Amino acid sequence: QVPSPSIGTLPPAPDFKNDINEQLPDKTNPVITHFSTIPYIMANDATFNSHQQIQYSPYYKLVRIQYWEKVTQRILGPRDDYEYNKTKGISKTDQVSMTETVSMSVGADFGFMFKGFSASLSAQITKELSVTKSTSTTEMTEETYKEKYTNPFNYELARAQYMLVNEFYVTRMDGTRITANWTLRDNTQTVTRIF
Amino acid sequence: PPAPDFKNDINEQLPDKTNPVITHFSTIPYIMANDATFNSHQQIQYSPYYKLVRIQYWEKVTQRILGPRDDYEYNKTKGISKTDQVSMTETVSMSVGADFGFMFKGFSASLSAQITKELSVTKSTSTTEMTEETYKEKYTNPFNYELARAQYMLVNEFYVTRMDGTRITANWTLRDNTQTVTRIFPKS
Repeated sequence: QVPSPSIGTLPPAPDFKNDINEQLPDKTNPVITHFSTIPYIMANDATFNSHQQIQYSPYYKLVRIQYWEKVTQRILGPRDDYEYNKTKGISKTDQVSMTETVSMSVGADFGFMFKGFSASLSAQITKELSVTKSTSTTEMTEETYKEKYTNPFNYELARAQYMLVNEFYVTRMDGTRITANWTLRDNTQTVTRIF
Repeated sequence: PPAPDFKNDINEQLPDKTNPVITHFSTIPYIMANDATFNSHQQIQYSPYYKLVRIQYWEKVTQRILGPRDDYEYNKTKGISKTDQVSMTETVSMSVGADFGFMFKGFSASLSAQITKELSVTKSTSTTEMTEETYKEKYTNPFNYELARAQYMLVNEFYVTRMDGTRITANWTLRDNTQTVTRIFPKS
């Protein structure tokens, strides 16, 4: 039988458990949250030609994984500040792969850009993945930047921030990966934990 | 292999990426290789060492035909993504320093001399890991005639391999933005 990805529920970001010193997990367990079936004419397959797609993979699966990445964690002394690295967006290789395999890319607004034949299925695919159609005219980059936090209180405070990470990948009808996982770090979706 | 060029046609579209070639590899012991589908016994019996493999390929940074004296701005990428930095540390205990040398973490520091020698890479002296950055770069046609210009970047990719050749990682892409070749279409 044609396989079906197991859909999961993304749990809430890790939190503090009555401890100031508890190290919080760096990543949380990846959970398949969505997928969407696409015709073979949209999936340029590096090891499959037109003919064998038609008889062996007339459809492909576009899968969405989600998990929480720990952006940073730190204890701060009364009223102390500090800086940390924070990464947003999707890598350059990952955007070239997505555009070359399924004719898609991520725009500067975290939406999706649909190119070629892929444009006919935009409404289906944005719905089934629960992502939105981009209105941007430039592609998202990956950017690692510095972010400062100042402890506002006059007591010691642990603080950890988590970001929502997406991973996307395409798959033959029988389930064989034809790609690596394309990573998109959504910095508009962070959870902050203090104790 | 040589970077693509114009020969005698101004309008030629040049390749987006050359075909990747394997240029180096270094042998590493099973113990610094986190293999997700092998236990310690299977590694020792079936892949007592792994191959860290270095690949190279030219990537067209940009191509453009400019009218007389025309300028333009284009994208350009340096470095290595956070995911790729994170995978390399989880698999082989290494990452890329800010000076494009390799940082050896954990057991890997034992063999830094062997790996950098075998891979033809350098050991980083940096205290900071390389990131990935996309920035704009400007170019202006110096001539009062039409000019086609293409710039190529030499990209490095690294991946790990069981003794028998089985791929156990994605490709880790490193773009050193100072290793470039710049071709112009009327050369003289």
